[PDB]
Amino acid sequence: VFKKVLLTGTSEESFTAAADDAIDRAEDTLDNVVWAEVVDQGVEIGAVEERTYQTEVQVAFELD
Amino acid sequence: VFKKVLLTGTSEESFTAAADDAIDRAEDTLDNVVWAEVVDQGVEIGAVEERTYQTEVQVAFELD
Amino acid sequence: VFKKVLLTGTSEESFTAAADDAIDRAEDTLDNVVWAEVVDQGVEIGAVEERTYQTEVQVAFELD
Amino acid sequence: VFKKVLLTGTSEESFTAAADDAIDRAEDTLDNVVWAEVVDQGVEIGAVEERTYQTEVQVAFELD
Amino acid sequence: VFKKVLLTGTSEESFTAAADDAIDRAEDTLDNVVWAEVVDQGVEIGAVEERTYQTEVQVAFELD
Amino acid sequence: VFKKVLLTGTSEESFTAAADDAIDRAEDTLDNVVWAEVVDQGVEIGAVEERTYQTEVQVAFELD
Amino acid sequence: VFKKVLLTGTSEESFTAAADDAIDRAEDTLDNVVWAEVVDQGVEIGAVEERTYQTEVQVAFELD
Amino acid sequence: VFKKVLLTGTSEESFTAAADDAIDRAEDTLDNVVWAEVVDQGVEIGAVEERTYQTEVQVAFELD
Amino acid sequence: VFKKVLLTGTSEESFTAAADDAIDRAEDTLDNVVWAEVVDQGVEIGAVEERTYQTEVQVAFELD
Amino acid sequence: VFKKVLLTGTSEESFTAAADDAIDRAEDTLDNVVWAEVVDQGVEIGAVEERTYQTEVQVAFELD
Amino acid sequence: VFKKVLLTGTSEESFTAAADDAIDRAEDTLDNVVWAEVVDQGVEIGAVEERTYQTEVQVAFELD
Amino acid sequence: VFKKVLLTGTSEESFTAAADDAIDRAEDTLDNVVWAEVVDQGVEIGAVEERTYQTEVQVAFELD
Ligand SMILES: [Cl-]
Ligand SMILES: [Cl-]
Ligand SMILES: [Cl-]
Ligand SMILES: [Cl-]
Ligand SMILES: [Mg+2]
Ligand SMILES: [Mg+2]
Ligand SMILES: [Mg+2]
Ligand SMILES: [Mg+2]
Ligand SMILES: [Mg+2]
Ligand SMILES: [Mg+2]
Ligand SMILES: [Mg+2]
Ligand SMILES: [Mg+2]
Ligand SMILES: [Mg+2]
Ligand SMILES: [Mg+2]
Ligand SMILES: [Mg+2]
Ligand SMILES: [Mg+2]
Ligand SMILES: [Mg+2]
Ligand SMILES: [Mg+2]
Ligand SMILES: [Mg+2]
Ligand SMILES: [Mg+2]
Ligand SMILES: [Mg+2]
Ligand SMILES: [Mg+2]
Ligand SMILES: [Mg+2]
Ligand SMILES: [Mg+2]
Ligand SMILES: [Mg+2]
Ligand SMILES: [Mg+2]
Ligand SMILES: [Mg+2]
Ligand SMILES: [Mg+2]
Ligand code: NA
Ligand code: NA
Ligand code: NA
Ligand code: NA
Repeated sequence: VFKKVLLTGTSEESFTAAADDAIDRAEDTLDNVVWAEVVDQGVEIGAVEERTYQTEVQVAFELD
Repeated sequence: VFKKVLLTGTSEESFTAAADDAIDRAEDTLDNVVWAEVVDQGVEIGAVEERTYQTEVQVAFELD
Repeated sequence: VFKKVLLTGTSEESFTAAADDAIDRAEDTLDNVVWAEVVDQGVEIGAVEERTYQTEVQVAFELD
Repeated sequence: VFKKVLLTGTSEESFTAAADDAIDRAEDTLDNVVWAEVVDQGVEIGAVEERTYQTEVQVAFELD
Repeated sequence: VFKKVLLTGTSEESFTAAADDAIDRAEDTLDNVVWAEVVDQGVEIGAVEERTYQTEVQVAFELD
Repeated sequence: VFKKVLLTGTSEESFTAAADDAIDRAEDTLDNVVWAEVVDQGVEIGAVEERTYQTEVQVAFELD
Repeated sequence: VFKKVLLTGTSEESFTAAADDAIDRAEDTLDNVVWAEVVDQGVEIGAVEERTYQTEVQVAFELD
Repeated sequence: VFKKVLLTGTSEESFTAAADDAIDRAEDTLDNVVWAEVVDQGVEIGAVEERTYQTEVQVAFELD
Repeated sequence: VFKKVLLTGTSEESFTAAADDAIDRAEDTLDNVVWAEVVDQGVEIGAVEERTYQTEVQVAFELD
Repeated sequence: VFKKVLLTGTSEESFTAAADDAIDRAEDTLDNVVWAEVVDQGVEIGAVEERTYQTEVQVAFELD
Repeated sequence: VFKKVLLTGTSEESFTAAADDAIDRAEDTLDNVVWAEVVDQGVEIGAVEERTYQTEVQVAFELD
Repeated sequence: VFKKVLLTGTSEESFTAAADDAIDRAEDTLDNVVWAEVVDQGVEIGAVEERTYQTEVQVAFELD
């Protein structure tokens, strides 16, 4: 059985690095993370100083 | 990193109050709840006595 | 077996009351209405005097 | 010909009143606003003091 | 309030049995599981020996 | 001209048999049923004793 | 209250004329047909002699 | 950079001519219109005398 | 078994004729073409002299 | 690099067996088929004698 | 009230830089740009010399 | 007439480079490749040693 958690990673560099930010968080706290699917991307502009790229991913991990 | 939980709030009054019901539950159990996105709305009719409005929301909270 | 009818309710007060308007019509004419799913919401402005909220719902009823 | 503008209204009371907030802005600045379609709804929580309901609408107005 | 978890069940027999695999896992670890919605179906071919049917479901459970 | 009715069939055995349940109902009451399209699948768990698979189909029938 | 029926019109000439075919059928049998929304278009090729354009529309009519 | 405006053209003849109606309006008022994408089609019936086909397009134009 | 190829037909006359343009190409090169589904429509404006209507279709053909 | 082909398998038994029918065809003619994603399911009724379940899948295969 | 404009940025380097290209244009001409949502990404190949990445974003700005 | 092939490119560096990987493969084997549309992005984690970014694109090429 896989389960997925819906995480939004952030980066001031790129949408790929914001996806990695989410995946890195998942691998800090979960075992057997196996793949991630991008579900949305956006950029925070007027709530930060430097633009911050955001990549939301469903990160799947195998249960047991 | 944000994470989102998918909750369905209920109310016998309105779709706004059913969204609040979900958000109130999230804020009971999670820190740093930051925003919620409505993903579906419906009304339970023939499983309750009074119609019950249901609002399903992805509720985002900031991790740490 | 459930069947669904696609109805748009209207209200000059709110999207919840426009959903009820549809559901009330379904319960006038159908037996065993069991739940309704909101599929679209909108507001008529320049075809009415007062804005009229519209909530389109699939209303499900159990057959027999 | 109709044209549509994509506006997000806000309210601390309800999703209907946040839709009205957008429509009121459109009618302040545009002639012949004729209808609005809800395209998304959400609630700002951790960027405000009181929750703020947001309703994004495409507001259509007739050209000429 | 309901909450949903996004699980992918697997089976070497059928998409129905892969949905049951997910639901069985949810009922092992959660109380008051109430319904599941299929969100995607697929078949793993070249990472297994026998084809493995996969059914991804949002499984809803009532909170408290 | 074809018309479609939106029916949810149920089965305690499989999603295929729940699709047949809907189609069988349509053919009980309609002439010239010609095809059905699956639009959603789900499983009722905590409102029944045995899990009940549900397959919602648009069932098309030719008019005249 | 509006209700919508999901009809597929056909024409050997064009997608507009197939939409009219559906609408004409609705106006034969329903009062107060008010608008139709195109939901899908396709062409039957290998089940007919001449290609037949098909336009599926939700046709809305006002109830009473 | 391209920008798009969301326009609904109308015609009493066809969905192609309603798309042209929108595009003609855009080219009256904008420079460097480069392409248009159809996003919805419908027919107004009970608000006009003759049916009026409507084609909504995102019309893209190159900025500068 | 059916297989589908994703083709965009073009016409300077209409979206129906652009769908035919794709289908004609498929029937030039494939046997047993059986139906086509429209998946997108658009108009090329600023890359041509006369507007060119484009209709993208999945064209299905029966294998063997 | 993976490439996907869009195939509709058929079966008179079940949607799982119709998915296998497509996959079996792909593995007859392609090397390194690695997974398949279900994209639509339906049932042919009034063009056959016995109902025929149809499962459309994107079947992915690794190139080289 | 927020309003959004639908812009396609371009870059010969990356999809992140094409999103920035759009956002930079919006900030040249609009005050209080607050966030951008990616809605589509693509690559122009046979209309340019070097591939050009394109990122279409809805860019939101706060009105007043 | 354009035709599109559905390819998933991979890269251990970025989603832009995974889109290029697909496009490079298409240009190895097809003439007149004209543009590509991103349809999905994901990251393989637990089937590789280093994360591998995947970008699925419909790559369009002009026929003749
Ligand atoms: Cl989710
Ligand atoms: Cl429907
Ligand atoms: Cl495809
Ligand atoms: Cl828009
Ligand atoms: Mg930096
Ligand atoms: Mg988002
Ligand atoms: Mg009360
Ligand atoms: Mg729901
Ligand atoms: Mg009043
Ligand atoms: Mg509507
Ligand atoms: Mg107050
Ligand atoms: Mg939003
Ligand atoms: Mg076995
Ligand atoms: Mg999947
Ligand atoms: Mg049994
Ligand atoms: Mg459902
Ligand atoms: Mg003729
Ligand atoms: Mg169809
Ligand atoms: Mg005329
Ligand atoms: Mg519309
Ligand atoms: Mg001509
Ligand atoms: Mg297109
Ligand atoms: Mg048999
Ligand atoms: Mg289909
Ligand atoms: Mg360079
Ligand atoms: Mg695009
Ligand atoms: Mg490296
Ligand atoms: Mg994918
Ligand atoms: Na989730
Ligand atoms: Na219907
Ligand atoms: Na394809
Ligand atoms: Na817009």
